[PDB]
Amino acid sequence: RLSGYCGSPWRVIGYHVVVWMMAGIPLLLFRWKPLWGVRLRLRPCNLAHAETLVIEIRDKEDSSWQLFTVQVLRYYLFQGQRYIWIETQQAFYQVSLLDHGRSCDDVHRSRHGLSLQDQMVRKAIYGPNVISIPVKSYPQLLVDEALNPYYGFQAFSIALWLADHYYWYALCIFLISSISICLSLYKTRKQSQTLRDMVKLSMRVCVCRPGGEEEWVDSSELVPGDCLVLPQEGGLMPCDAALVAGECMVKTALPEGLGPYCAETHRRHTLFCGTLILQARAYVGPHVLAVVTRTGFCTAKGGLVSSILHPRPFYKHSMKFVAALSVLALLGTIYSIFILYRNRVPLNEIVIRALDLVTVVVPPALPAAMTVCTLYAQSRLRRQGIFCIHPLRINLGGKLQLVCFDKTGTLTEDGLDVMGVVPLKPVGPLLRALATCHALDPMDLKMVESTGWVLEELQAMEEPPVPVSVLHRFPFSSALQRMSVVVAWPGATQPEAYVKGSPELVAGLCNPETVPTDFAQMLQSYTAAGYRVVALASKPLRDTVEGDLSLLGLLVMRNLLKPQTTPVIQALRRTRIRAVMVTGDNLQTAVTVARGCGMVAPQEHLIIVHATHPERGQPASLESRHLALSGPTFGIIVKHFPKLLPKVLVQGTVFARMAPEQKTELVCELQKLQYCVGMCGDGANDCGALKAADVGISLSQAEASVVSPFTSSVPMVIREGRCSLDTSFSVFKYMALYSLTQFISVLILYTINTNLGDLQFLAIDLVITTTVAVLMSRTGPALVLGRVRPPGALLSVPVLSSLLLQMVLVTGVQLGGYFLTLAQPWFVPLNRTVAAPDNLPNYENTVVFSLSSFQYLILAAAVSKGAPFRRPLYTNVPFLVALALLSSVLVGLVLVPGLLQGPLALRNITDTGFKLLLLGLVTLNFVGAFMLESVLDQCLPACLRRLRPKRASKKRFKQLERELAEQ
Repeated sequence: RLSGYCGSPWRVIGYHVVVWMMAGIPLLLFRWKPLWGVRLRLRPCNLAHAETLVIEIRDKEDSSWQLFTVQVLRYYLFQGQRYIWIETQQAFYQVSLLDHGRSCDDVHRSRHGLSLQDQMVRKAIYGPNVISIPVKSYPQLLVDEALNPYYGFQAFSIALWLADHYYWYALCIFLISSISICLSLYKTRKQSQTLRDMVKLSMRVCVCRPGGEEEWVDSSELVPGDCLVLPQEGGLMPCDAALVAGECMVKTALPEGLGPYCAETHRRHTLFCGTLILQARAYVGPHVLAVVTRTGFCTAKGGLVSSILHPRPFYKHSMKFVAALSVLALLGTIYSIFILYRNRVPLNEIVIRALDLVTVVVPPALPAAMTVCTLYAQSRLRRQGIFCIHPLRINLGGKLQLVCFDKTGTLTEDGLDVMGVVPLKPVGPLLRALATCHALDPMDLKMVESTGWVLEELQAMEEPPVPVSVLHRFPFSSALQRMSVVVAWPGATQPEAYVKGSPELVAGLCNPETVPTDFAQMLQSYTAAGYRVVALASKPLRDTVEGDLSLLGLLVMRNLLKPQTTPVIQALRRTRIRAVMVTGDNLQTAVTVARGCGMVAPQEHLIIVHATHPERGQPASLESRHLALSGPTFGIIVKHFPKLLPKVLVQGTVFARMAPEQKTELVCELQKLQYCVGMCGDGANDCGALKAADVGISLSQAEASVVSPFTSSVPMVIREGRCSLDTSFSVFKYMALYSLTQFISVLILYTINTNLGDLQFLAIDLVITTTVAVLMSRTGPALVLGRVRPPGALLSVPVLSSLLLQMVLVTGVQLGGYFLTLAQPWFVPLNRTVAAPDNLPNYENTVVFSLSSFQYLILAAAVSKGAPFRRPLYTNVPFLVALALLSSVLVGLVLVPGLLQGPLALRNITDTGFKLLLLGLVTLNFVGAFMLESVLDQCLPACLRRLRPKRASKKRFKQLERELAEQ
């Protein structure tokens, strides 16, 4: 929005590096909120005219960044946007230093290429044509990424782990983390490699020089004020240019001249990059003449890359949870120190054990949290899915309330047939027009095949009865969907032209030629039920061809009924999710389907604005009260913003008759209200929609093709869509639960003199890793389409209450077990001077270890979700077998001592509490916990806060509540 620029240069050199090195450690914590850092010695507060370093200060825009200034008059880079500094106005200007306004074209016509101006300044200006395309080596990127807080924590954790006499134990997991970082490096390198797909290859083109000399130079160099040359060999035009002479067929010249440039109706002369050239007409020689407009980086080709690179997108809850853990550790450190001092151990080598315990208090359940969702991508590959190269935003897209659909080139499926004769009442002109209506979409091919015509993939057969031969054709673009073709009719009798397009588009140009009286009501009655119509016109001879045209009739066709999407829509409707579609075929072809599918029970009406004049109103036109949004309607009422634009999109049902150019704007507007709206389309008219959409769906996109952010391989969409989000939420809950449990157990089980089996620490790592906790990452199709929607937030009243009860119960049972030693033989252990590493498991260490392990197993068995949330635990045979084996081996330790007692050297246990008391207490605890979980997870949140769930900042619920006042 708005901000300020300030800075200052260095005063001298010789001790700045020394100061930085000495004060390096505090600077690590200053990475966040650099505002405090600008007040240090780094800013001597010199004059603003000479700074050599641009620092952005937040005034109206948040999310401050860091900028760098370099000297090749001064310039600096900011998010890929080049800025030029001038000493005449004391300000920074964009790439258009003097091209901000629309100057006259007389100067552009009178130019004669380069002049005697110094090339040094012409290079100091914004410079050559290149793109960001950053490349880094493996060691460089490795060292750069080593400073991230996430990676730094792992290094500290492993370093402190090594101090606790664990070399073969922690080294393996450290190597696993390192190879995971290597996989992340590959992840971030593959995207960089893909970025290099849009860059063209270097080629030599002619460059004009003043007076009478011409030279050839590579495209790597170019400066403003030169006549560019585009040879036929060149496929990609190096930079944006506007034709000045000749003609092009991607454009015409301007030999007549014009006054002030408007760039509104004279767009036929400007040519943009990123589009191939088919044919060009050259007046002089085989080359062309043009200008050099906005060029190089920051252009369209580079502009799209910059827009998708720098500003590309709920971590506040995670940060708050991390801070909570940190404060808990800080407040428990004093207690741990007091307990250690209670044992009278003032040795220096042992006090650091308290700090080691503080460091290890936090479990490693933070680097390893996405292992579960990786296997889901494998399952999608196994059966089906739209997995991308690097799927990492499943949780982000877990929330959604609107699902889009496409019909222009997605529905219906392939297949079409003719119905009957035209309603004009076989006809010469009709057959002649139809014969040339081909793109050799497959729809035209099917039509020509059905009508009985054979044509070359220009030449055509059956000449004697109907001589037809194609001569020239125009390309089909996204906006203004139409196809005009010029054929070689002059042979028969005279030149003729034909064009096919939507009736609405052609209705705007046939007014002065001929307007049939029965064109509106008849068309409405005919197309009111499914049928789609296109308008055909002829001209007996891109603006030149659209001068005069005559309509030849209508066209009735039917694609298919596709009796497979309706069940999908009905199932989606049962989840309180509204379904919408976007297309540009016809409003009457989209309203008809809306009345025979599960999104609205009653008949929905539509509203049409009067015209583009400033006297627009809001009339009431007929076909629970949801309105239908038409193209021109919003295209015209895009004006005054405080007219409650956000408050009408929700009430709308269909957004159609909308040119694909505004797909990105529509997606941004929908997403601006914290509403994640997906996309479901194909073709070249949904590139921007998918690029600017967090989640996208495609059907016609196959493998080995990178066009959409999500690449596919209509009915198998919702089944794999909602299930994926539900499973992601379930696994995230499965982690956070039992992660809090691991934290509290590690913090609590340290009973002053219990080492928890230092040599047996692997007994838990090989109970959690690969067997049997991280397992059960299976697909979770409940086979039901109910209204189940678990929360996607780590904090929530039901989960929090369940966790509080869980810690209360575990603390109580642990205290009871600890106090149970009173009614048992004392058996006082050895005296002090060991305090831990003596490894003296006699009657408490192994007992507590086994009890804790069994408690983890019981919680995992009971905490599992039910049938409606996930599949039953008895359906996955491997997981059930693993759980049974683990339970059997655990029970065998306390069942009877055999040969296993040799290596581990388990001590004897009194028969009084060997088979009765422990079994009774553990089974009672298990049944109590199961009953508590069943009671709590049944209907707690509903009966608690169904009506007023403390509405504070819930935006979606805010709109939901506001909708009531609009009824």
